[PDB]
Amino acid sequence: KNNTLWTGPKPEANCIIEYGKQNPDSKLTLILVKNGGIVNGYVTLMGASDYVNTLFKNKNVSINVELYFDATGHILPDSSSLKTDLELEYSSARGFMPSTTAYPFVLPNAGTHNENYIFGQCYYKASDGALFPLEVTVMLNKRLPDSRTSYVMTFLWSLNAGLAPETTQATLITSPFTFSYIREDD
Amino acid sequence: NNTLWTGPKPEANCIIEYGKQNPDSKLTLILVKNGGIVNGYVTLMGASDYVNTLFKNKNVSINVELYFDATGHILPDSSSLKTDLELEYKSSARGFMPSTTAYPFVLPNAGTHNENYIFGQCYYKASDGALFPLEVTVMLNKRLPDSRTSYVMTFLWSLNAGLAPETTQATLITSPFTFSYIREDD
Amino acid sequence: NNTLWTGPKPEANCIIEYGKQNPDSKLTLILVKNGGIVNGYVTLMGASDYVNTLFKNKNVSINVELYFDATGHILPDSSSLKTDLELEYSARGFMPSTTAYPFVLPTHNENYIFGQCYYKASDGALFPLEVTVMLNKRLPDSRTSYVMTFLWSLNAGLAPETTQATLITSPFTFSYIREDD
Repeated sequence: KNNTLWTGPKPEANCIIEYGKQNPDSKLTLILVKNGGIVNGYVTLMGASDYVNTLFKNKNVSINVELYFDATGHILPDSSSLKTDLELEYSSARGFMPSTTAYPFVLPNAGTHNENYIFGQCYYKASDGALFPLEVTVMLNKRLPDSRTSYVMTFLWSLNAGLAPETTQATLITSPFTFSYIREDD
Repeated sequence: NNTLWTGPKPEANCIIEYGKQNPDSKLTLILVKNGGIVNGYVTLMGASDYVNTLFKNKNVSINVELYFDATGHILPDSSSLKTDLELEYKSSARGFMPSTTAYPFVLPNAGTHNENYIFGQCYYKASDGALFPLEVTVMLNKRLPDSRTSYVMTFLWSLNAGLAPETTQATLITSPFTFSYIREDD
Repeated sequence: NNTLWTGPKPEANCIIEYGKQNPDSKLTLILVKNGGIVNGYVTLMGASDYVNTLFKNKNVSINVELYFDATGHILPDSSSLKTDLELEYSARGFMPSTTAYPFVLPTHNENYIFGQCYYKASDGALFPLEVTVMLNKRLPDSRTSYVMTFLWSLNAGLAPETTQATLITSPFTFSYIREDD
């Protein structure tokens, strides 16, 4: 009913984690479901390169995904980590965007606006079965990368362990992280 | 229509400080009907020097109490929240209330009464950028405060840290907490 | 209609103690169809001395396995839940996607949701319970078309309880990609 905006359930490599790299090195599953005045979100990232799939050979690691949308809620693929636009399940996608009233854009470097953040946790299950917490930070709007952009949504997964989940290459998977935010008018 | 809320960016509407006379904080609360459950979203922002200095202590508790009449309208005299919720689609808000079958009222006896509680976690980001977990307790119904009340929803954010997050005044903001509960019939 | 569930306050309908003949617990499971996903809500309540004494130990693992047929109905012989879910109205559309979460023959960890809920002990102490949800992945038989398993784990320095007390897992919410209607 128009109510789902997503990457599909099992997307091909569509996302770039590694700075400078020219083609997707990861698979971002992102699902945004419109429900009343909020969006319910579901996001998981799967590695698809040796670089991404060896990140957890280190104890401290940060993975950033930046999504920038235009005025009609379509991805700007050049600047975004995600290189393919989201699609509706069943035209404008403005109504899935984060509210600029609840999560306003602010003056670039003036004060602090922690009103624009969602924090949470998901996990990485290592090849030996050990489960490591990943701290999740979602930033909504707040700040523009350029003057072409109308909406912002960034994800940061952060691991800080006494130990490195891995000593070898292993398929990176962030366990599903769910979240909700106040959506813009349709 | 299927959303009952305070709006996305409410003016000070909630009293934290005991004895205080007018709102000292901004409560954002959004309740969305989703089949037989409600999906909830809640965050609290400080709007007074008292609230905005609580995090100078390492152990803090913040209580918000909401009491609703038989048609799911706030009772402002007894509730922490002094302005009623409104529907996005401008009748009864009964269908948004926590089920008295799932979350019963019981005799005022000491006890854990676990069935009436939802536990979870949200966060406070301090001025220095440090992230503090806040333990969240949601109580549904369980204890009637008087003969005027038909539904109860209370929130507690607890901080118990080894170090206080702040040494100075800073805008208190609870990162968004989401939860779901079984709702009453419309 | 858009809700598939046990109901809000079910009678004993679930078996936790392996080999036991009848329900020893009350599983509340609520699955709401929301666009391309299901939003789930699950809590377990003990209803036997065995279940209600588990938390006298520091290490506790509670497992529930749900096996569904092709039209999304519980297989009670093999499932921990002995009564089928009901619509508030085929429930295939409520089932976990075999595209997102495929069955496989034996590393494959995309089939897991991890999280936390809690147990409040009689003395008021709050204990976190580590939650693992597994979707499909392992096919036990030919009668089964979808799998949904829950594991609640406590590993504590100390035991929530010295005596019998009603086991209640605080509500755990989760979301997964659903199969086509």
